[PDB]
Amino acid sequence: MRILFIGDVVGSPGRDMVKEYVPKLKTKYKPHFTIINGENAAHGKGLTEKIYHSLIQSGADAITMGNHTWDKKEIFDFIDDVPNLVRPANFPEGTPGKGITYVKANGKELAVINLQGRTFLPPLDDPFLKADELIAEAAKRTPYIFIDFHAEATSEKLALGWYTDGRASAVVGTHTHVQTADNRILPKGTAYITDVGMTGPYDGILGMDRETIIKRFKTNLPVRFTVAEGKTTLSGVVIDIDDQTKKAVKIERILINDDHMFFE
Amino acid sequence: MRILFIGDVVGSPGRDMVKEYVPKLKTKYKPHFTIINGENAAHGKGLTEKIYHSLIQSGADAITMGNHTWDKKEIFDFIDDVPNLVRPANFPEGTPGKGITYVKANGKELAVINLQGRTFLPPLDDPFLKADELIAEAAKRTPYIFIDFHAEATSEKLALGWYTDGRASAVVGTHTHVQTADNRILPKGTAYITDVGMTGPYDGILGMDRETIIKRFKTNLPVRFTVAEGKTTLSGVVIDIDDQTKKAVKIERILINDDHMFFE
Amino acid sequence: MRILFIGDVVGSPGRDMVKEYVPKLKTKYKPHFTIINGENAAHGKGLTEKIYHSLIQSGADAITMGNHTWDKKEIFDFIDDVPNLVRPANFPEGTPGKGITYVKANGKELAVINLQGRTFLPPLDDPFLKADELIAEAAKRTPYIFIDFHAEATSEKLALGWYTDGRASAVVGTHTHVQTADNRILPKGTAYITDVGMTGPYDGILGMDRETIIKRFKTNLPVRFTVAEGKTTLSGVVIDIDDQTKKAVKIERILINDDHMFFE
Amino acid sequence: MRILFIGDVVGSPGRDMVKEYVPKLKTKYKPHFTIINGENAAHGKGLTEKIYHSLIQSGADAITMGNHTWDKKEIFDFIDDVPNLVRPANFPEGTPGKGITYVKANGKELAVINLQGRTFLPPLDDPFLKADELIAEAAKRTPYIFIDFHAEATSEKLALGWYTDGRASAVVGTHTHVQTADNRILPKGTAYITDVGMTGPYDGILGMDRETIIKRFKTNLPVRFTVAEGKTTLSGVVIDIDDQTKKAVKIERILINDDHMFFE
Ligand SMILES: [Fe+2]
Ligand SMILES: [Fe+2]
Ligand SMILES: [Fe+2]
Ligand SMILES: [Fe+2]
Ligand SMILES: [Fe+2]
Ligand SMILES: [Fe+2]
Ligand SMILES: [Fe+2]
Ligand SMILES: [Fe+2]
Repeated sequence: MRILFIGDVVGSPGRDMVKEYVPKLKTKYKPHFTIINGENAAHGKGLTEKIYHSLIQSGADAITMGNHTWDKKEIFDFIDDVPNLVRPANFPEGTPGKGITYVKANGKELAVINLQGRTFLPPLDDPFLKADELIAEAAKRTPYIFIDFHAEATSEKLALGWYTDGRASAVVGTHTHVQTADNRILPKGTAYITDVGMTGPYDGILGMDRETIIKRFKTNLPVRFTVAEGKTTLSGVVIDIDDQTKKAVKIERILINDDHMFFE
Repeated sequence: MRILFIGDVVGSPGRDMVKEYVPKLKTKYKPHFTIINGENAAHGKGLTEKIYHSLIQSGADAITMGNHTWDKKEIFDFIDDVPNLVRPANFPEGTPGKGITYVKANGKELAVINLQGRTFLPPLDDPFLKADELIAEAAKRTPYIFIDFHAEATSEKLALGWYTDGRASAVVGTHTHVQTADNRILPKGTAYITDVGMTGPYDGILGMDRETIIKRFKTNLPVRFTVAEGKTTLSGVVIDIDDQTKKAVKIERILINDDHMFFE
Repeated sequence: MRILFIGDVVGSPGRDMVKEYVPKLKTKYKPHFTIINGENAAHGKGLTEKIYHSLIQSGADAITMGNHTWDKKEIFDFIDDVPNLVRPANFPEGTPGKGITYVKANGKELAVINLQGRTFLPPLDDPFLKADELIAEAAKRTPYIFIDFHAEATSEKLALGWYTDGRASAVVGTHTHVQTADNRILPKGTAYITDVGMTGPYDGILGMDRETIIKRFKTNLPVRFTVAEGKTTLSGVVIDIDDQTKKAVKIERILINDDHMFFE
Repeated sequence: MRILFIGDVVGSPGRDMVKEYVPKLKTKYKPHFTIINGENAAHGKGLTEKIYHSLIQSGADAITMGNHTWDKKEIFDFIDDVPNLVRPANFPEGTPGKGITYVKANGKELAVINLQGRTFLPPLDDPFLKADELIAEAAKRTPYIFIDFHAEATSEKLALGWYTDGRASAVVGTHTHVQTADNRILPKGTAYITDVGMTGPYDGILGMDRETIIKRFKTNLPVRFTVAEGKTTLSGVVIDIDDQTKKAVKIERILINDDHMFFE
């Protein structure tokens, strides 16, 4: 089973990048499952109904989210009405939407779990205990189990990866908008990467207009929230899971930008 | 000129990794300057006099530091006796030691500057204005200017890189202990990477014993400070600067571990 | 019934203050229950078995704790074996000790609950849901329910007080080591104060040596952990609950120091 | 010399309390100087020109601010144009407005300084060194020196009070919206209180609608920014400085609400 995962989509530039390159990536890699983190898709934060459908149309089988899930209130109008949208599972009981979805595509089934870290972030429920709960639930239905862990601290991300080794098929990090080079398969067969990175402006600061972000750092004064425009980048991973052993056997990084040309 | 930079050395396993591989890297790449971040070298945090000299002996020309600079109070006894130890320049005026040093090779001086980020970290002086001050001062003396920015937030690291583009020759990030894949040359010629990564245990959590760190996440109870033992890793970069144009022309990542074997 | 509560006891000076004044307060006010927060009692952090017994001897019927509960490791060997010691209830399931205790004394019964806030503190379990859970447990047995909420943020403390109004008999804040002047009875009858304050050195910074604390603020460098010498202070509240209506009818602040002499 | 200081004015209910009670307070105490913190005055955050004038109209001689100074953008067009308005002095050089002002009354001049803490807040310039700089400036012009320190952490507030003892005439804290009971004259003659409290709704959470704040704590979801309806409160202090010794000799707390009726 092959999974293609695309990191945090940031605003229209990210959406444009998805529209162009996900179909090409799908042609190139022929993944059984395609997952996209859309937490910044609506002008940099949150999601609209139109955007959810356009991301699906671009080739996503499921969409994962993060700390900005709720930033556009319109999400409350459609979240329980669409089939393949996941938000962090460790938001308190009673939160709208779901933290796990079972993606049925190309004759297979992948459990897709979204979790959010707590270091440097709001005090949600414990994602470690939540991971245990959802992994055991998922395992009753499918041995293919994928986690998008949206977190800030490298320590917390690596801890979750090691903690779930051999129990989740793959654990990929998102949130920091910078792809890491530590993609590897852990000793018990779980594919792991600390952060997949972002899809959106390449020459902003994490997708945001450079001048505003630098001004905030230098002045401590508030600035307008402004998404960058210009060159674009896409960040993703392709993960292969052995259908017999259920272990991950490969995790390859994808980067497409002026410094990493796309081939084929 | 060519610069070899080695990421956060963690404890004795990190020191062992440096002792073996830094000489081999110098043979392979023949850098004019070698810089090592030693902030975790003394059993996970801080530095001793013997360890400083041992790192120099392994091939370092200068040692940069970070938030753990002062964790072993012995440092106050030797900081005035060692010649090329740099700590974050933005600690308050009156802090022992220095934030910039100059090393010379093949007729050219390299200014080596250490700065520390403030997001998710203590409120030091502003590293942006400090960078301006030190860049201006160094530029009176040499156009070759290297910054090791020890910081947590990707936003802050990228902001500094872009902010100093064309003024610093290279800006590399440290602190998170995970190497990033975003090594690039910015438009005005500054080499940049968000985090070089760490040198030390490969199968801990950021160098720390896995069990202890996972227990702390799950229990919220204190745990003993325990550096991991086992497989090791080294993370670094090799940066080339064109000495005619003063622009960086290449930044290559170095990873040495069981997933990235070293070849002479 | 009447409750006497004494705020965070800090080190030996705090213990000395308790030894001298708690017996005098008990004579003056004749409380049915006396509760003391002991979280800093052992040289500024944690609790030893010897000090637990000493606080009981001085007149405490129950001892509540806080973020420093685990700092003196001997607590792991007595916390499960002594009566009426509680730690914050919202540490994860499996944590040693109890977060609720039932005190029978001077003829009546009181449920004493300890909780810890999460703003500016570690990500424990949600204290709001935990408060619901423990109030419902206590309300199977007794209508008299007291909460010591150990928290940093005024917003979080007030929120819990208002949230539990009419359900808890009294909710008092601890942790910031400064008594607040906002003692009041909330509309549904719950006695409330944002912070009771501390018991210990009066001329330190929250109990700590002034020069060490000031140095840390000015230099960002490490300093010795040192409990302050000199004048001492005690902070507390006395709360009256109507035995028929269950409403609190008075909450009076106690301050004993050079600026607030004690009158027998 | 007598100073009347009014704590954070929150929204229209805060403005209503000021309009009614500041004149009554000025009649009762006959202060030479009246200072109001207006940082939340414009619908809960920031300050408009109209409100600036209305606070002066109500009896203020000088207005101090805090972390919300910049929230109503019109402030950028009047801050440099009106008298006796100050913002935290430790915003970086080049920030609009000023951090110190001199108010004249009778034959006396009062230096009014505003500073902002950094613990749990943005990384501004160090307020300790900034205090040193401004006190030294002020002392050449007048021995009457007042500091409004807008900060979250009790340790930081107390540290500044003690640090400046005998150099500032008075140091009062703001920002946490809860009045503290620790008003005192420090050993070298500086009047001190950790937090003066707020002026605005009494039955909100720090002035905000209770149900919205409780919801945010329980759900971790966004809530609308809503100033609370209902009964109101005013918080202040009255400080006396001996005109011969220049020591503070008294600091009295003011509370006006249903639990503290106003006389005269
Ligand atoms: Fe994102
Ligand atoms: Fe995010
Ligand atoms: Fe490090
Ligand atoms: Fe570090
Ligand atoms: Fe305490
Ligand atoms: Fe505490
Ligand atoms: Fe305020
Ligand atoms: Fe404030």
